[PDB]
Amino acid sequence: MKLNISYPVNGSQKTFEIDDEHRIRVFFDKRIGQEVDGEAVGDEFKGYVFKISGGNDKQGFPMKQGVLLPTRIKLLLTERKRKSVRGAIVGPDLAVLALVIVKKGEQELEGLT
RNA sequence: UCUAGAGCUAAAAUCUCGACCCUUUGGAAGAGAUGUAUUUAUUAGAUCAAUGUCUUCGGACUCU
Repeated sequence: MKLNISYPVNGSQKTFEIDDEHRIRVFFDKRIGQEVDGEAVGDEFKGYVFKISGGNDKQGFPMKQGVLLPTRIKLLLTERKRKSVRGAIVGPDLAVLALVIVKKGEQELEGLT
């Protein structure tokens, strides 16, 4: 999946296509708000600290903050209707995984920092 | 007309009382007294004048 990475200290943001399953496996069953080191994910991510922020799945249904259940469910959403809601928890059926940098480590990213 | 995360833009015045002073347009010291809505309970929401009448011509009487 893709990592929509933003760096708000400079304000810039950039997506990275990640196809290797060893890289994505660190993010599995992790939740929005949790602190994630991508140094296991990648050697260029050495010392980085990431927080999961949001994203979508392969059908557009977003992860909503702290609902539960990493499958998809249907909720009474805001004069209130019902739509389908993909859960808060990262699974392999995510098309993307948007996150945010918390602590910076050693190496640099040209289009990001 | 689906969505994600990021950085921005106390004082008041009026009411009554008036010590008084002053004769004219009269004028005043100080003595006090007063929230709006809402809610329940409590509170308020016999007489006088004569023209009647009597009289002793001074006045008395409210029976009509």
